[PDB]
Amino acid sequence: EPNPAYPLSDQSNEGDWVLNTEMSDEFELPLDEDKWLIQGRNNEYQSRFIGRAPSQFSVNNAYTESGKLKIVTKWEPDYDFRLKFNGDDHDVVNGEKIYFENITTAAVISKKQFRYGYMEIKCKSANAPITSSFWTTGKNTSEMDMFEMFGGHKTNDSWRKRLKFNIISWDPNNPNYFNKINGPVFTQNIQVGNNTAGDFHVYGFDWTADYIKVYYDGVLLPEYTILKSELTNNNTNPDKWVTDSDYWIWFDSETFPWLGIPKEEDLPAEYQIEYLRVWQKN
Ligand SMILES: O=S(=O)(O)O[C@@H]1[C@H](O[C@H]2O[C@@H]3CO[C@@H]([C@H]3O)[C@H]2O)[C@@H](O)[C@H](O[C@@H]2[C@@H]3OC[C@H]2O[C@H](O[C@@H]2[C@@H](O)[C@H](O[C@@H]4[C@@H]5OC[C@H]4O[C@H](O[C@@H]4[C@@H](O)[C@H](O)O[C@H](CO)[C@@H]4O)[C@@H]5O)O[C@H](CO)[C@@H]2OS(=O)(=O)O)[C@@H]3O)O[C@@H]1CO
Repeated sequence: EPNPAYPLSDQSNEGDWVLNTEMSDEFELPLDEDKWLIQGRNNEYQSRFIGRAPSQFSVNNAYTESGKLKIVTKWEPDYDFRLKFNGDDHDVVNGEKIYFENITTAAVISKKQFRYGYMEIKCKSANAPITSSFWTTGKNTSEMDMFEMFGGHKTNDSWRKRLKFNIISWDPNNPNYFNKINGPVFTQNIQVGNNTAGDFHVYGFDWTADYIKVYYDGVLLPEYTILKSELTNNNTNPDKWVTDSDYWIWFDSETFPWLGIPKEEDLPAEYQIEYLRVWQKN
């Protein structure tokens, strides 16, 4: 059996790793809401993000069970869907009003932040046309989407094995700012050999000032390594490196309406997180 004190990919502890306890959770107890924000709890919304239409985050769809954090996607047409903070009952996406209806998901966000570390999540994505995501934000700095999975994609088997990885700039001073370029600074489709919804797997993201590396079930996936020297072209384009920020960690599920929408028969579905281990260098 592997030693849980160290990253599955670094069992000899070459990294001299120490668990960051305020960012980590084995989810063996009821969810600690002094450690984790259930999005919407007491009307608190990280990033003022109530959900991606048609879905909305529900405080009842996040809880621990059987040793796992559960992010639950439900068909709940009678849910009391709220307005966005801007007053709208819809998102506007590619010219279309997409109304909030039918589906509730959840988002769980760390109440603490950290900068740099080995992030290891053991999880099974929701088996429906819904995302299961593991990501970060910092306040008007940037966002790393370690993965967006879509475990129950009905028509694209590649998506069933995909971790969509993104880096997004939230800094209006940055030429790669999301509301300037309307897209990520960097994106790649991490493809693993097994359906993300089929079983639990261990995903590792080693985040440093100079690189980000991806690990699957303890093994480096070198095809997906991100180097600061490459993204910035040897520091000639430094604004392309935006991940030197303190981050909150998010787990959530969302409808991506243009990718797919679940049927009632697909639901409920669960994005199950057996644990999150975040280590930092001693
Ligand atoms: O339009 S204005 O220029 O006027 O600006 C308005 C507003 O001004 C107005 O407010 C009043 C209404 O009219 C008057 C006012 O009476 C105007 O002055 C500004 O105040 C407002 O300012 C915001 C706040 O400070 C900057 C603004 O945005 C900040 O929040 C950011 C969040 O919007 C952003 O949220 C995203 C969101 O949840 C996390 C973010 O990503 C998520 O999507 C991800 C996706 O990117 C990824 O690929 O996949 C993920 C998983 O699937 C997920 O889908 C959601 O889209 O997060 C940012 C992080 O830095 C900021 O959040 S925060 O950390 O700073 O809290 C502040 O709310 O801006 C208005 C115009 O927007």
